[PDB]
Amino acid sequence: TDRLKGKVAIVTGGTLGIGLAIADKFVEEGAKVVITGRHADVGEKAAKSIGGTDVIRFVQHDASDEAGWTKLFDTTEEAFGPVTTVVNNAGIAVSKSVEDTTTEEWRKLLSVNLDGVFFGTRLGIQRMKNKGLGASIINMSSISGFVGDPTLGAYNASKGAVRIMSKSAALDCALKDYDVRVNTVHPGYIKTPLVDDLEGAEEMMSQRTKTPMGHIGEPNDIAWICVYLASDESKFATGAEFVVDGGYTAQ
Amino acid sequence: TDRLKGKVAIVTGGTLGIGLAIADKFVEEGAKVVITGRHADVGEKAAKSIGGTDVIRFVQHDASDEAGWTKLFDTTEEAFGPVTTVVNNAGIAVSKSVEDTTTEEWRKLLSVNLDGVFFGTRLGIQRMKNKGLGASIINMSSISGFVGDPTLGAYNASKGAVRIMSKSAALDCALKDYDVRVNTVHPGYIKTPLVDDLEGAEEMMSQRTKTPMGHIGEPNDIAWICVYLASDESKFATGAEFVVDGGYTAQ
Amino acid sequence: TDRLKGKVAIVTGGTLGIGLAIADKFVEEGAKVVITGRHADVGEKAAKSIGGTDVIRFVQHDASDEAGWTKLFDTTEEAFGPVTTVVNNAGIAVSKSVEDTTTEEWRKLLSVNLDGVFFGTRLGIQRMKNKGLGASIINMSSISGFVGDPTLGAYNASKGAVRIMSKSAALDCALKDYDVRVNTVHPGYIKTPLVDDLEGAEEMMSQRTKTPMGHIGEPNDIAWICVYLASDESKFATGAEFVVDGGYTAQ
Amino acid sequence: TDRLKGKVAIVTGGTLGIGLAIADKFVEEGAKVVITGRHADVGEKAAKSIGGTDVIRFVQHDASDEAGWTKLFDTTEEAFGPVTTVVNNAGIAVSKSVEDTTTEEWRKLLSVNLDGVFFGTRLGIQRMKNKGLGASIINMSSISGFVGDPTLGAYNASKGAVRIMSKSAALDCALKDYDVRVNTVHPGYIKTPLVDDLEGAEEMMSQRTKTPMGHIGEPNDIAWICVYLASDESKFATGAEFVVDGGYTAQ
Ligand SMILES: [Mg+2]
Ligand SMILES: [Mg+2]
Ligand SMILES: [Mg+2]
Ligand SMILES: [Mg+2]
Repeated sequence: TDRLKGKVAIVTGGTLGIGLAIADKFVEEGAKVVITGRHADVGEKAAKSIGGTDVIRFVQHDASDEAGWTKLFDTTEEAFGPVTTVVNNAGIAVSKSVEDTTTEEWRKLLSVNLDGVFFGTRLGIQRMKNKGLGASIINMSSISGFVGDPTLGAYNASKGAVRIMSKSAALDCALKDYDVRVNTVHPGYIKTPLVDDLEGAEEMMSQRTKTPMGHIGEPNDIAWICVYLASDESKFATGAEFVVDGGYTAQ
Repeated sequence: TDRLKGKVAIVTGGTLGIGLAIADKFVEEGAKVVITGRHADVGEKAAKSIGGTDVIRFVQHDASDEAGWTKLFDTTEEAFGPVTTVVNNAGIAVSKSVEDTTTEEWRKLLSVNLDGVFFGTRLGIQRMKNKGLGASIINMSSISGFVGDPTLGAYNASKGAVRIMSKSAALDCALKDYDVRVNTVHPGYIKTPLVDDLEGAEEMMSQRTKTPMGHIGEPNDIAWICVYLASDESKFATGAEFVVDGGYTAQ
Repeated sequence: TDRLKGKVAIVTGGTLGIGLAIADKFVEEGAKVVITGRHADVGEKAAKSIGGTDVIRFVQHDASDEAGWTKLFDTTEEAFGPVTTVVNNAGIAVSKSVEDTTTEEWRKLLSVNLDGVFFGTRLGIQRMKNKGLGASIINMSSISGFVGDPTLGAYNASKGAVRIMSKSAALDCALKDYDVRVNTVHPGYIKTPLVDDLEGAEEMMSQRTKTPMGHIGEPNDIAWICVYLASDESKFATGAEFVVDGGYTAQ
Repeated sequence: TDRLKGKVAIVTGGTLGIGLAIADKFVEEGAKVVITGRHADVGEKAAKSIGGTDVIRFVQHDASDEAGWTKLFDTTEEAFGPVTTVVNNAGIAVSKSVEDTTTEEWRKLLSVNLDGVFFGTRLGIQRMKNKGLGASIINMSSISGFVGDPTLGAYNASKGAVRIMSKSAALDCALKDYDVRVNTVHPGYIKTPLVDDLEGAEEMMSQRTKTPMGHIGEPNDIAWICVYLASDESKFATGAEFVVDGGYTAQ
C-alpha cells in the first residue's frame, strides 16, 4: 500500500477521532504526517499509537494561533521535507441557536473553525505552490456547510464559510498553475470520543429522519475520502465538495 | 401600492446602492424604514431623497458595532413601533486572493459582513419573535455565497457563512413558532456607485462568461425580491436562497 | 398598480390547486390568462370562477400532447394577443420507489412532467423570443428537484430534469438577447383539495421532520412567487431556483 | 492490497474512454467486470486489452434495451457470480439548444441517458439488495447535472434527472437496509479519442473560463473516484455527488 508515496501531511486536530483516523490511513498509505492538538500527553500517545517518529510526529498547536502556523510548517519541513498536504480538521462545536449564541462563543468557535482554516489554507498555498508536489489542501467543512441546524448557529456559519472560501482558493491555485488543489470534505454524523461522551448523542444522530442508514459513521469513513483527495488519483478534482454522511443531505 | 402595509424595517448600509433602492421600494410599498450608514450628511440626504421622517429616517451606525445594534432597534421602535423586518445589507468587499489576504483585511471584512449579519439576525429574532408581526429577516449573501472567486477570498468566506447561518436561524424560528422567517438574497453584479468608481469594473462584470445577459443589474433588481421577502406574500418561504444574477450561477 | 400589465399567460394544469391560484393572481395583477386541463366542465367553471372571458379562458389540453401545444399558443394569441408568459405547471405524481416503478408508470409520468415542460419551454422560446415582451417561462420543479424521496423515484427524475433543463434554456435565451427569462419554482407541501382527499397526508407533511414550520402551505404561496417571476420586477433573474417550502430543504 | 476484492461489476458503455478506464482500474483492484457496448469487434478487443476472460468480458448491449438488461445481469452472474456493482456510464450527447432540439433527438437521448440509467438502477437494486455484497450503484451524471449549457438542452435534462433520481434510490436502499448504495459521479471535460476527433474541442474546453485548471482531464481521473465509490471504503457514502471537473463548477 503506497497511494500517498512521498507525501508529507499536516493534520490539525489529528490526535482524536476523525483527525486521528486520517493520520492513521495517511501513514498506512506511505505519507509522513504531523498531527496537532492542544494536549501533549494525549498527542504524543496518539502519534506513537500509529507509528514511530520516522513516519509520524505530534506538535502542540492551537489552530487559531496564527504565529504557531509558521512554526508548525517549519517543524514539519525540518522533520520530513516540503509539506505536500494540509488537512484543516481542527474544530469545535457549540450547541446554541443563533438567538442564544453569546458573542464570546461566536468568536471562539470562529477563531478555530474559520480563522484556523484560513491560516492553514493561506500558508499552505504560500508554502506549497510551484513546487511540483501535487499539493492538496483538504478543508473539513461538514454537512453543516450544506444544511442548517437550529442548534448549531455559529457552527453552520463557520462551515458555510469554509465551504465557499475553499472554492476561492481552489480557483486561484488552478488559474495561476500553482499545482495546489483545494477541496472540502463534509462528514455527516461520525462516532468520535466527543460524541460518545454526550449521553443520547448517537441516538439522536441515528434517527432515520436524520441519517437514512440509521446509524452514524466511523472515523475511517472520513479517512478514506481524505486519502483519495491527498493522492494524485484526484489530480483533476479541485473546488469540489465530498459528502460522506449516510444519506443525511440527500433527503 | 401597499404590499408592506404596517411593516417597520431596518435596512443596514441603506444610504447607497442596493440598500438605498431596498429602502426606496419599501417606503413605496407602505413600510416605515430606518436606514443606516457611517456618514451623517450622506445618510440624512439619502433619507430625505426618499421621504419625510414620517416614513424614513437615518441612523449613523456601523454594523460591526454590537452595542449600537441595541440602540438602533430602540431608536427604530421609538420612531415607528415594533420592528418587523431586518435587512442585513451592510458589507464591504476586498479584492484579494486567500493567499494574499492580510489578517487585518480578513478580520475587518468579517467583522462587518459576518459579525454584523449575526448581530442583526440574533437581535432580530430576540426582538421580533412571538409578536404576530409576520417578521422577516433578509440577509444579503451574494453569488459569492454560491461560487468562488479567486480575487474574493474573505468575501467568499463571509457570504458562505451568511448563507448557511441564515438556514440555522430560519429552522430555529420555524420549529419554535416564532413567526419570524429568515432568507438570503444573492445578487450577482449590480451597478452601484462603488462599481462605477472602479475603472473597468462594469466591463469585467458584463462579459458573457461572467453574466450571460451581458450587462450588470440595477439596485431595483434586488429591491423587488426584498419586497417579496419582507411581505406576507412569502409567508411559507424560509431558509431559502433567492438569486438575482443575470444567469451568473446557472452556467 | 397592476404588476403584470400587458402580460398574456398560459398556465398548464391551471384548473386546480397551485395552477388555479397562479392563474387567479395573474389575472388580479392585470394579465390575460389561458388555463389548461383535461376536463372541460371543471375547466370552464374554473376560468369563470376567476374572471370574465376578457381576462381568462380555459383550453382543454394534455401537456404531453405535442401537436396540441401549437394549437394552444394559437388559440391564446387569437384571444389575447402574443403570449408573454408560460407557466409549465401540469404534472402528475406516482408513489413508487425506483425499485418498484413499472416502466409504464415511468413513461407516463415523464411524458407529462418532463416532455410536457420541454414542449412548453421549446415552443415558448420559439414563439416569444425577440419580441420585447419581457417574456418569462416559469417551470414548476418541486422540492423533489433538490432532494430525493424514497417513494417518488420517477417524480424525482422528472423534477431534476426540469431543474437543469431550465438552466440550459435560460442561458441560451440570455446569451442570445432573446428577451426571454427561464426560472424554476420549487414548492414544498401545499394544501390542495387533492391533498385533502388522501387521508393523513397533511398530517404526515406537517411533521417538523418534513416541514419545519409545522404546517403545509397554500396555493397562493406559489402564486405570489410566480407573479414576481412573470413581472418585469424580475428582469435580472434567470436560470435560478425559487424555493417556497416552509423550510423543508433547509434542514 | 486489492481495493475491490470480490466485487463483480457491470460497466455500461465500457469499451471506450471513461467507461474503459473505469473497467481497467476496477480489474486492477481485483473486481471481475463485464463491459457493454453496441459494437462487438471493438468491445471484444477492448475487454482483452484490459485482462483475461477470468476477470473481464464484453457483452453487446444497448442501455436503452430494457429486456437486454435482465439478460446482461444473468450473463454476468453466470460468468463471475452475483453482481455487486453497477456503473451506469452509457450515454450520448446532442449539441442542440432546447429551442433547436427535435423531438426525435430528445427522445433518443433520454432513452439512453435517462431510461438506461433507470433500467440499470432499478434492476441493480432488485438483484443486489439484501445479499450483503457491499453493493454500489454509480450513476454517471456530469457537470451538466449541476449547471446548464445553452448547447446541451436534452443532455442537461437527462443529467439533472439522473442526479436526483439517484438520491431517491439511495434513500430507499438506506432506509430499507438493503446493503446497496447509490451515488453520482460528475465528470467535467475529459480527453478521449472521441474528443480528439472534434477539431478544436479540447482547446475550447481548456479555456480558463470553462476549466480553471487550463486543461481537460483524463479517463483515469473518473476511474479512481469510481474505485472509491465501488469499494467498501465508501460504505457511509450514499445519495451524494462526486465532482471531478478541474474547477468547472466552482466558479
Ligand atoms: Mg381573483
Ligand atoms: Mg434535507
Ligand atoms: Mg490495467
Ligand atoms: Mg459557474
